[PDB]
Amino acid sequence: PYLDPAVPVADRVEDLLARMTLPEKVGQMLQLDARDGVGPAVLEKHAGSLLHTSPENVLAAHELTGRTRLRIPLLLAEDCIHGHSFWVGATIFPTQLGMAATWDPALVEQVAHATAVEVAATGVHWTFSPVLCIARDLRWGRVDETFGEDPFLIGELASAMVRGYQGDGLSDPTGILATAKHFAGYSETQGGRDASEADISQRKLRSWFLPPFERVAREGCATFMLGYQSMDGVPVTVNGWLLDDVLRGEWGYTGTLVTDWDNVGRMVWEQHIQPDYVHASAAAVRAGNDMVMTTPRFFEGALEAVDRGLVEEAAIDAAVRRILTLKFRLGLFEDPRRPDVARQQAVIASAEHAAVNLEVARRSLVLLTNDGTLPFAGGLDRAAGTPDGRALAPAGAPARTIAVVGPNADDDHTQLGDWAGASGQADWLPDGHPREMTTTVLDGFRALAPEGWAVTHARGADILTLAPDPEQVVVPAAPDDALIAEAVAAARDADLAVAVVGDRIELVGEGRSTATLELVGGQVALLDALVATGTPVVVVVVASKPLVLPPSAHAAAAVVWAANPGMRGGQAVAELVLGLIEPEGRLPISFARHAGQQPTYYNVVRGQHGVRYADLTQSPAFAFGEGLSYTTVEYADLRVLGTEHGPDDVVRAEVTLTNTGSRPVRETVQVYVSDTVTSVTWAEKELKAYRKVDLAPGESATVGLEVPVADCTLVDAHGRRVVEPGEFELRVGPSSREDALLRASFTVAG
Amino acid sequence: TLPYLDPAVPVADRVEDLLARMTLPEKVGQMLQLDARDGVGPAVLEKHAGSLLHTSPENVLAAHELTGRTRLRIPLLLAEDCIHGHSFWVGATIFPTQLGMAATWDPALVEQVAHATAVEVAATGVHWTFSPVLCIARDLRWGRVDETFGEDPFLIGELASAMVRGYQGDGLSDPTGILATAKHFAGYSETQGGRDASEADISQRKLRSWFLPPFERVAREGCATFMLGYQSMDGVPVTVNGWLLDDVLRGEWGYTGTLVTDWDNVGRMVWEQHIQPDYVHASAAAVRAGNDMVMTTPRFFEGALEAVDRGLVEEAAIDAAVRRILTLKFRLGLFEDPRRPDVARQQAVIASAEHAAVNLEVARRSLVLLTNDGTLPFAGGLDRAATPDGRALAPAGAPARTIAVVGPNADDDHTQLGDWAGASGQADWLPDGHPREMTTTVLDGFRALAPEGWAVTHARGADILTLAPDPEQVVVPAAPDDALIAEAVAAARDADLAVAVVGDRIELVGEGRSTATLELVGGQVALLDALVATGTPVVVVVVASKPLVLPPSAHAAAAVVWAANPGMRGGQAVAELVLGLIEPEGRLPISFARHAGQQPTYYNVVRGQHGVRYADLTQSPAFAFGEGLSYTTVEYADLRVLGTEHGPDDVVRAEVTLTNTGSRPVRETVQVYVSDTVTSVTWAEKELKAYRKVDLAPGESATVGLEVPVADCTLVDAHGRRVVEPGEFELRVGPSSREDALLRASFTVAG
Ligand SMILES: [Ca+2]
Ligand SMILES: [Ca+2]
Repeated sequence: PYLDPAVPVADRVEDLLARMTLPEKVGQMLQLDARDGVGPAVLEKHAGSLLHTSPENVLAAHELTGRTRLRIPLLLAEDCIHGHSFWVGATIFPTQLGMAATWDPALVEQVAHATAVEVAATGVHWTFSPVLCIARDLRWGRVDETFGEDPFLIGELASAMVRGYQGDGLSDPTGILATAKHFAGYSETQGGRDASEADISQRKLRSWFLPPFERVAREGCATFMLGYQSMDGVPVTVNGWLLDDVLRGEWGYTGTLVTDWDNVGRMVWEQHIQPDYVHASAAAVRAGNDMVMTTPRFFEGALEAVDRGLVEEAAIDAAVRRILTLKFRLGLFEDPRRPDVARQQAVIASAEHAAVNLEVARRSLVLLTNDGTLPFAGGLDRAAGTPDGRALAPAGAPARTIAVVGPNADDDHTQLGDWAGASGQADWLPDGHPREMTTTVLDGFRALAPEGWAVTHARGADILTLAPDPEQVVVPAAPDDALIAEAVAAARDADLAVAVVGDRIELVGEGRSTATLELVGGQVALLDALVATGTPVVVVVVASKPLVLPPSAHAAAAVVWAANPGMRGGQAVAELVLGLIEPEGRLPISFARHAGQQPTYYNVVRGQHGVRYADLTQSPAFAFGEGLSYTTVEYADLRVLGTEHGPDDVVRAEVTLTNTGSRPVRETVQVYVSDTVTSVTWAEKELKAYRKVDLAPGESATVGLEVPVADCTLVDAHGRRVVEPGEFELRVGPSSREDALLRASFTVAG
Repeated sequence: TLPYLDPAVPVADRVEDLLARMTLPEKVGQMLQLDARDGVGPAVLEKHAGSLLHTSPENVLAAHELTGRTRLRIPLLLAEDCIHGHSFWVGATIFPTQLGMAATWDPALVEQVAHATAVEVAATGVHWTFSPVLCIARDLRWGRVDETFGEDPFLIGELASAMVRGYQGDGLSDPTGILATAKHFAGYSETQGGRDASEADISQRKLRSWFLPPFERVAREGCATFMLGYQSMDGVPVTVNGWLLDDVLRGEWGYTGTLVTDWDNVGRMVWEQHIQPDYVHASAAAVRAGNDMVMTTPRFFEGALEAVDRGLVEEAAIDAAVRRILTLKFRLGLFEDPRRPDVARQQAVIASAEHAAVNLEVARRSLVLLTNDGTLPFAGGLDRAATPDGRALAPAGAPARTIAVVGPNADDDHTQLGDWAGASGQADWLPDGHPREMTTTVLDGFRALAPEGWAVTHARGADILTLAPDPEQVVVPAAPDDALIAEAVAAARDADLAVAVVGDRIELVGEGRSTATLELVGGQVALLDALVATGTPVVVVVVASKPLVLPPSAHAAAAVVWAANPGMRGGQAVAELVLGLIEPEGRLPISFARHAGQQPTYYNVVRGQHGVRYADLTQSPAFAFGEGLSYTTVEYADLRVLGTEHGPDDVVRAEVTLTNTGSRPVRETVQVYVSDTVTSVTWAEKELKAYRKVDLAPGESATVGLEVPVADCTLVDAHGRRVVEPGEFELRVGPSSREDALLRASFTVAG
């Protein structure tokens, strides 16, 4: 009756519990690295799930499920972080950080739905995405995986990811399981280091880290993944307050828990908080973990531990019931969702996914400075009716030369970013994705420049080499005079130098936090040399995360932030520089002037004696929310409609935008709420709403804005999130800069 | 009886007799500590103040007269910031900052410093110093790092405990003993961004783990008073943190001294932080949390009176605060002798020769030699005529040498004394600071000690900064100055040695003056680059409030000396060290970062990290806690634990053997670290628990006993209990906290 598709879900559970040995129950809780060997994992360890399953291993795995005793269908899971990361011909979208600059949840939902379509066609049921970590220390190596530094915007974009992945539910053939990842606090640890200690109190976690996670818990995220880090001395894997009080108790979450990579084992060898594997296993079960990821010795460990009474098997059964409940709900015992090669050739890298990718890439680029040089030569047009052709030479500019230079100008691996292609986590595509699927900046300019223009190229700098540890280690490359001289010569015979700079994979991700936030290698010397030629320089930053830029970049003619823009990124950069699209992106994260300047996120807590460091301003180099267009927009008449509010009312306001320049714009209006006096220290302001507004040149619009009063909360001492009565200020404008915000007062009372 | 005037009556009975005679306004008055500069008349009579600070000699003698016209004639506590010497008394002995004295690793010497300070302080009629600081330097960006004893909780406790003992003398009743204060309780030093009084993201377990230990120690050893800092912590102003100010300080520790706020803490809660709607509510909240004395919030008077009247606080809680304040005045014997100033006493003890000699010794033992390619001791070492104190003799083979003494801190009087001294700015009455002739700068030291046939030249080679009005007071870093650099270069090119004295200055230091980059500001890096390139050996002497990132030219210079604001005698000590008239003894009490983004760089990091370096930078500090060279080599060997099984009440005993394999005498600082191999909660990978100084003549070997009480091998568990957990430990012993310099031996504890 456990194969009986009419017997309801709950009965086939203790039925299949009754036919499971104990080694197979402990197995059902496992998720093993298939890159080792699907044979041992499905057979000798009776695994309930596999990850990192190469295309040859996936078909193999279904085949071993047939030779087994009860043939329980596996959950096949993969990191599909921004596209189907490790599938040779898949659409690789911008990173999560790049996507956040669109401020566009509807588009991000499209990205997630396009990714799931491609993932399910390869037989994977479950992605470890989205990432809800909040980017509060820029030294952290995994900032590229976040949606930036704001909890409201993170929850907006992560909610859109979860919707797009999971589709119409557990029966949808192109729906997959999403994962709310790194619950919680993993992004802000000592020194910006990877999985160092998170000095994070319960109130601080509640204040800045949990809101996005609570949002997607209640919207139905199928699974949650536990972070690596220890918080207040306790690894999250055994943190009962977070897993029991908060996640199960307060929020009533009913989805499945998975640990991160060998969380259980690291309690022994890396945090040194468990003496041995038998007790790590026991503690993990006690804490309420459902799925245990790549701690293979949890098999023997969880078995020896039930065998000596440390954990009673009535708990090993607590997890296996919630896991198998998920498997029955998906239909996996009657349709295990095998890879479909005909479906793969129809949908993977289809034209409709490349068009989603192109749109996200174009909207994600942020123009940060512009002295008038852009749009180049005044802006180009394509031939009328040809939305895909070369630009035509513009009136008054028949022959221009564009020199495209810098280490990232023609580097498609860096442009795709971490968790994609050859980034390192998968060993079955060490060439990466096919080069012809990625348009680099150099490619974009060669494809789009008019027939009569020239595009030249010069590497101008190297970033790094690798060396053995002067007790594997990054060695920054020297400035190289001949390499710089060749780029300076190209710039001097050019009308425009496009310098593409940033980081690359050895300076990014797990175990690869950075201290300086600076450009490594010869890049600074190259920027200095280019700018000193007097040819106008556009700096294009292709990088995982905000970097301290040298003074030569602030003296450059324009600066564009591209944040790992995916496969179509280089086309988007050229279209922006040439005026073939209007800039739309807005920063989801702030830029420090120096690593010692941190914290530089916009919602810092009221406090301080002083306003500046004695050697340095506290103003960020670029603030959350900014980004130019190719026009001007004036914000005029901010007024609240009705200034009194009760606790479950809505704050309604109006503001008036006028496009006072010559080009259309899609403007991103940002609504911040400031709680003027608080009974506990709080953020000076917090983002609560935003609106995109389309304006033709000369057009005015009066825009309605609203914020629920129930979102104007703070977290009191004791951890209750409450609306506290009194005065508030509504602040509305084109970024988080105080000198760019209009302000209107309002009141909450009882 | 009249009982409170009867010295044969027990103190607690006198306190109750006086308390019962006081009106409510007099009780509230007694909790006021007011700035004497705002008018002594209304403070003492109209408001019945218990305490005054910043009291001029005229105001001291006027305050005693006004006390004589009050009903109860309750003597005043006169308090002052006496931070490293009698900071704001024109001719007083100014010692190194706490950061400087911490490099001595010498509690007995630090006790002498505090006792000599208290002698000078008590002669001016002051009863009470807001010192020592027990803040722990966990973020190098913080502007007040110079006020701390460095980054280690054990050594902070050692040196703070020594300062309390020295200050408070042989019992309150000793005429040269003053009240000590345990300063900035607690967590004030680790705030967001290293900024001053920003938010402290410090949970209860974190406070108990790294911040409370020195305070608990000095509480149980009888520190007279505790003082709050400024920051809010996990949302709550510390001024209203009942958990800390009551449950911990009274409940868990049994402390009976007086808790005073920091400057206008109660007021700030209204007009600055807007955490309290008015002064009646701020007053009530401060009292309910456990504060006994309110510093410079004069509206606390009406506020507290109104809060009692309206039922916001009980009179009984006012009573409890007044009982602790009166207990201190009775224990000082102020009701029988109010300790008036004595000018004959001042003239005999302030800046005496004994006090100058304590100063010289602490200056000498505090200098830290960080690098030395063998250029030092210069010309192989000098001797004084066979007149210890006096000019040096030219050594054999070096009849004529020129030392070029360069750099902006080479003759800067005020920068050498550091913050909280002289004209540092907290006293608007020392505008010129302390008399120039009382400080030997580095330039002075070399002019006074160089042999007759040698020459000392001088060239300021760089400036650090100018000031400018803010866009609307703002530091503008000075440009490298080509002609100024060239004058120093020309002095070094016609010298045998360049001594480049660099670091920071007061506008880059202290309250409201955190730094982000930790680098040398101004033309200093350009000066060092040009000096090293001349080929003349360069000694870099860092006179600075706190560890700074040094340029690569410093790491290529012949030698680096860390001096940390070394006080009035510092220049003499620096000249003596370079010339070999003393042996280097100082050891770092704090770690130096290579970059601000490298932090944390303190030695006791909580283990847990995936990885061991940043992708662009090693996590190895530039200079580690406990390092420092001498002029000889010392070899460590055969660390052995004498019995490895221990119970909860045992002592871990060990031996280690040291050999002075060099040719010069050395006083070596052996450090003992304890690592708890498996913990129930993540913990520091090692912690300092003991040290020992060992004198070794050249060629001498010594086998040295070592011990750590088992009861000191604690962690703070989940639940916040500080406990010894049973299991395995490792003892690590060596000349610094660098792992590659530590012998290790295992031992175990059974519970
Ligand atoms: Ca409010
Ligand atoms: Ca242990």
